[PDB]
Parts: sequence; C-alpha cells; structure tokens
Amino acid sequence: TDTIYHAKDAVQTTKPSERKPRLVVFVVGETARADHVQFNGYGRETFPQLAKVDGLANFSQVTSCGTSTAYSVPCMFSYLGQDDYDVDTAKYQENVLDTLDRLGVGILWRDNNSDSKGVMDKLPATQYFDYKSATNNTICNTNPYNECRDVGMLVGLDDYVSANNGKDMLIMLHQMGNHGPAYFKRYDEQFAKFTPVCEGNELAKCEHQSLINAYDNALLATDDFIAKSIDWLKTHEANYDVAMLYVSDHGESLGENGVYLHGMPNAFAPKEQRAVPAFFWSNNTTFKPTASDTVLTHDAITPTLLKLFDVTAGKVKDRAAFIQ
Ligand SMILES: [Zn+2]
Repeated sequence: TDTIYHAKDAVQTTKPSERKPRLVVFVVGETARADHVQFNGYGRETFPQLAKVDGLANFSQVTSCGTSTAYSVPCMFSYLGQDDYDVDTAKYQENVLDTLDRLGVGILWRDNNSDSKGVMDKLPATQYFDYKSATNNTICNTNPYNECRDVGMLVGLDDYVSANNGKDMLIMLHQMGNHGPAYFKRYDEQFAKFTPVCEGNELAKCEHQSLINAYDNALLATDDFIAKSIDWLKTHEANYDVAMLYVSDHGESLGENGVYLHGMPNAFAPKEQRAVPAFFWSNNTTFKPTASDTVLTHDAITPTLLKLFDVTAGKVKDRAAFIQ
C-alpha cells in the first residue's frame, strides 16, 4: 500500500463483548512544562482542579521526543521509539491508531491546535474534525480574540458514544494548550488569576514575571479542561471502563539564558523544552499506573494505549508504559 507495517501481529486478547467496553480520552497537550506543575514542585497551584481528583496519577520524570509540534506528535503515536524515530518518513509508518482502528476500536481525532501531523492520514476523513473554526467548535465567542476554546471539543461526544454503542473507543483531543508567543490569548477571563501579564509582541521586551503569569494562567485553563474531561468520562462509568491520559508534546523556554519559544534541535535544546507533564486517571483499579518518578519518555505512549485496549503486539512488549 506504500505503508510500512510494524504490528501486523497485533491481537486484541479480550473484546468489547467479552468484558466491559472501554472508553478512553487521550488529551494531546502543547507547550506545557513539567517544572510548572505543582505535583512536580512548582510553587503555584496551577492544576487546582486535578489536585482534588481521586485516582489521578502524576508522572514527574517524562521527557518529550522532540521540541516542536511537528516532530513530537508523530513520534507520540509511533512504534519506533525516539532513537529509531525518523520524522521525514513518519507519515508512512503504521502507527498505534492505525493498529487500533484495524482491531475494531473507534478512533476519533478532534483538533483545536493545528493538524494531526499525519497521524490520522490513513484513516477515513470522517474521523478527523477541525475544531479551530466555529464550523465545529461551538465555543469561539467567549473572548475578544474570538479564538475557539479547548472545551468546545467536549461538546457533542455523547452522540459519538451513542452511535458507536458497545464499542471500544479512543478519543484524541488536540489542545491549543499553552502555544504561541501570545500566551494571554490562550485562556478566558475565568483563568486570569495571575497579574500582570504580557501582551507584547516581543517576549524579550516583557517583564519576566508577566510572562510567567500568562503562562500559568494558560496552565489553569488546561487544568480545567482536563478536569472537565474526567467528569465527562465519569458520566459513562456505568456502561464503560473509562480512562484519561494527558501528555504534552514538548516544553517551552521563558527567557532562561535569553531563550524564548521552542523549536531548538534536541542536541542543543535546554532542559525546559523537553520536560513535559503526564497525567493518567482511571475510574477503576482495572489499570494500575507505574510509579510516579519512573524515568519515561514519549515512547511510553504507544504501549500504554495498547495496554488499555488489551492489545498484544510483539514490538512493544519490552517497552515501559504508564500502566502495569
Ligand atoms: Zn507544541
């Protein structure tokens, strides 16, 4: 087909009509720094809603595959691992979502950031939706920049769960998160906790604390979005076994040594551009997460996903996952 396969041997050991069906939300983040998370020692409570969630596992030692929203995302769903990962040929490799779609799991990708980078290309166009425009995202008139909001991705998922009744389901929500240099645009007035913030076009011209405040506000918005995801998943506890996974595609630099956005090559990228937060919540002791401070990378994503849907592929039975 011109596709290079890696998991043709993959097999789902237990099916939806052998046990309770499983519904999972994978929230793909952007620009979130692990060292700006309270659970990892940050001095501000940037995730106050997740702090009150029972069964929520935080991961403090996760490193990203790359430093950009073009390099890390295809690697997050790749089978190869960042060592063997090549970005020029990633679009053509079989990835975890291809494998899961083959095994009967409903894949759904809602994107409020840019695109899937190619992860959803081999899948029918009816499974990818653009939520950056008001065409699909119902929440775009809550701020004076008229930017569509991440929580708009939650509206109308009950109908997807209804149409796919009794199916294993995986839902990727691609966050706008903490992107771009205009951090002050990324959140609504409900989250303007820290002040002042930087409105400037040039980050170098900002006062450092203003930039920090804007970034932390956007982190508050993300915290709220993840929490609302978990609540939504709770509205389906009765019929499905539910779980939520959050990873950021990379970190961000905020003036450390005059460095200000992301994008630097891994060989020279500072520590802040690769340390990302990772969260995992499950209603059920069905899955038991690995230890908090286990040293992990994006290579843990693809095993995790497979483990969630009881899939066995030969390539990734030696891999560290987020669950045991
Ligand atoms: Zn990014």
